[PDB]
Amino acid sequence: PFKEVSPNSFLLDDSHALSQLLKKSYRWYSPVFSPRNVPRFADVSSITESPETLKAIRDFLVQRYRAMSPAPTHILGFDARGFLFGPMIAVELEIPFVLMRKADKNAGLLIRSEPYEKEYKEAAPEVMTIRYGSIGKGSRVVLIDDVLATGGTALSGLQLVEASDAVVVEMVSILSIPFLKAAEKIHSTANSRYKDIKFISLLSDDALTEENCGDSKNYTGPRVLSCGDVLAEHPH
Amino acid sequence: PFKEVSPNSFLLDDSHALSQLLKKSYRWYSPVFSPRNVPRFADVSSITESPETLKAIRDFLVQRYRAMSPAPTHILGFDARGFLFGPMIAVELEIPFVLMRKADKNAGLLIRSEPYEKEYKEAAPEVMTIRYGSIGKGSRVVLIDDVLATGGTALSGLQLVEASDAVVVEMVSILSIPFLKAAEKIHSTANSRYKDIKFISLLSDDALTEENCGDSKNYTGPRVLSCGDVLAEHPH
Ligand SMILES: Nc1ncnc2[nH]cnc12
Ligand SMILES: Nc1ncnc2[nH]cnc12
Ligand SMILES: [Mg+2]
Ligand SMILES: [Mg+2]
Repeated sequence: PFKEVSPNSFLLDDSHALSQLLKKSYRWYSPVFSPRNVPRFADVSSITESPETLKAIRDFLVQRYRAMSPAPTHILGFDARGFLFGPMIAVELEIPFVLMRKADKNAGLLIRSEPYEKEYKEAAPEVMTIRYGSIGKGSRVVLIDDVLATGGTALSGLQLVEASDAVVVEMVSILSIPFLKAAEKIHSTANSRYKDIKFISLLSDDALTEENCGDSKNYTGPRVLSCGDVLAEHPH
Repeated sequence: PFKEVSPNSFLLDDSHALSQLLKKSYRWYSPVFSPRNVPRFADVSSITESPETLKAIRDFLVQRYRAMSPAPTHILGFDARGFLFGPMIAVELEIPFVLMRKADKNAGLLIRSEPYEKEYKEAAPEVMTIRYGSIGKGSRVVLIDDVLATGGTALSGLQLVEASDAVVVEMVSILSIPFLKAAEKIHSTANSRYKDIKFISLLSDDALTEENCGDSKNYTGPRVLSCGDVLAEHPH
């Protein structure tokens, strides 16, 4: 079951088989071995490449929503890591999977989000969109992405669902980074207007240790190799 | 069943329930209503938002690979639309789902593709990657994306799989644009080196008509609206 770690922010109890499997499967990488400048970049591939882990996530969330009342009407996944988990859940629940993407990636008449201004050195906010009418009045939307870090896109999701005259069921993530206080900030911003938004995570990055480090030890070459270079390494 | 429309390029017979469902569900948009400058941009959302269609695709491809011999060992999906279909198939087949993304989106030691030089006015080629070792020697990889248009990323997929000392089972797409001759070009380029690569599609864009047009008729406003603008349209 989900335990309330802070107001309206829940974490799957670590005794659960899914929590255990995630802790076992996850691999994180330091800057020199990752695409982002964060201490530990939790690779979604370590999850999607693990058949047992992917199935465990699918089974758990599907059961969750089938048991939920009133049931969700839509799953809204974030480009692109949310696309990895949303469709496999939506296909079972037999509900639409909507895509939240930047305007230059989405088709049709779109609705764009209104991110807050950045905070000195703090990365630039992304304007995200959904096609106008993809979610209608009365819709109960489940928001999904792999990692809840700063929560910028999570906020875009909330804005888009509200503007659509719909309600957010909950913001779900495979992994949360509690240190970044995304849930805390979203729950207090603009006079606690999103105080009632529920956040659920399957694993906290605090559960990840050095055993989860995917960095190549004692490696001194480049991070990226060309196919030609790799081809030369074996008889072909 | 799949019919050979040209050498090593197969199209699902249009009598099939899946082909029919795709023709019914698909929605395309003209430039003023899309993010790309192509006559008819086939929106992947028209597929993912259709529960019955998404399930039909999942069921069909899963059955295909379970019946296949030797069976595929990996599913490699293209960022980001391939991420929408790959995981739901891989979870059933209980095999890894690998991600092909640009270097600045992927983690770990990566292998990058070597795209051909562009052709006057013809859009710039994308260097794509996969984590080194995500696919090993002996792996039989199924490549997936939603639309097979120019085939630039398809070629990146082939290069990455070959460099990994693995073999491509087939390049699968929900929709193909035969006019762009991606399969034909890939099958002849570099002295027919990829002649044996199989391409399969579930629907040809030739099946899409004006009835599939998602453009707002007699509309004169902007393509993108802000949440604030949409909020003003209803009581809140
Ligand atoms: N995968 C990830 N791990 C840690 N912080 C992140 N911020 C954004 N993506 C992240
Ligand atoms: N969705 C799409 N439809 C038509 N041509 C495309 N080229 C790239 N994506 C396309
Ligand atoms: Mg995001
Ligand atoms: Mg592509």
